[PDB]
Amino acid sequence: SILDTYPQICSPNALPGTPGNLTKEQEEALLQFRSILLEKNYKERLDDSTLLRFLRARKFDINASVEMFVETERWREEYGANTIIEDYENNKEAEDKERIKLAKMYPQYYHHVDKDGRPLYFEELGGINLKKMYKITTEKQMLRNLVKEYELFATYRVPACSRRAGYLIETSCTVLDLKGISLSNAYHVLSYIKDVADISQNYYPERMGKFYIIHSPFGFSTMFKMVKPFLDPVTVSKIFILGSSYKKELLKQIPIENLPVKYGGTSVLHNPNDKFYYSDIGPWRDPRYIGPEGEIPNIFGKFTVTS
Repeated sequence: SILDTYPQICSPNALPGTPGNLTKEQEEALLQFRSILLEKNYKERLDDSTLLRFLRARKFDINASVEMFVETERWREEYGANTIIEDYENNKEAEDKERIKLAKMYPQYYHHVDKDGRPLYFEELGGINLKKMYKITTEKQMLRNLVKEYELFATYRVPACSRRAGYLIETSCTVLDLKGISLSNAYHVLSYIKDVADISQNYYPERMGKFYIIHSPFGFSTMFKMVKPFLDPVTVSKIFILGSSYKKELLKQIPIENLPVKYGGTSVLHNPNDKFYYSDIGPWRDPRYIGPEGEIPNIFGKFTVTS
């Protein structure tokens, strides 16, 4: 299997409960957890990385972890997550056309990695015109896009970044740029944010590495109080709302050469005419780190910037 072509143990200096950094009791819980799922006849996604993510999300309470894993398998099957990349590929032409329309208005792109080797993810909400967005896309479509990325993240980005880091990478480093948004719109999209939180927390536990929110307007703390209610304790702890010193905070976690110039870094596209919202640069593009899983599909079609 592909799991054999990249590190399956995290850095020895990663958080507790991660692959290769278990206590005796955690190691035993894992074996018992996998034993129960095997007995229930599950076959897929029973690797240490996956199972430990569920165990951590439930504090190694085995039965509560089994319930969570069982529900996730059902959901993946009913929602179509198990074939989402395949389905996308079978209709690439059309999906890419739709994707390119929203790219400039709602930038979502990966750009290298943080200091621990985690994929560096950026999203800018400032140029979003809700009226125009509802006219060209739907919330369900965007949720689909989210689920597809979780799958792309696991099959392409993780193996590549892990081979480059020399150890298992299970999470990402996300930067949410809120410069230019209206709190008004923020409140208007609460239900969508709630849907994102539910998919993430229920079916993709422990995928959050670092989550920074920069350029948030005054009074964002108020609106965020509306969001915390449906976020789990661990999720909140991974979210950091930065102030005017955000650049110094980002530079502690991200190599300056990987950080875009406008965020305090020195990273520039090889062609200062390409747009960051059409880019997908990272280890998953380096032939030296791409394995039997093959290279990740190009989300922005012919426009996809791979440098």
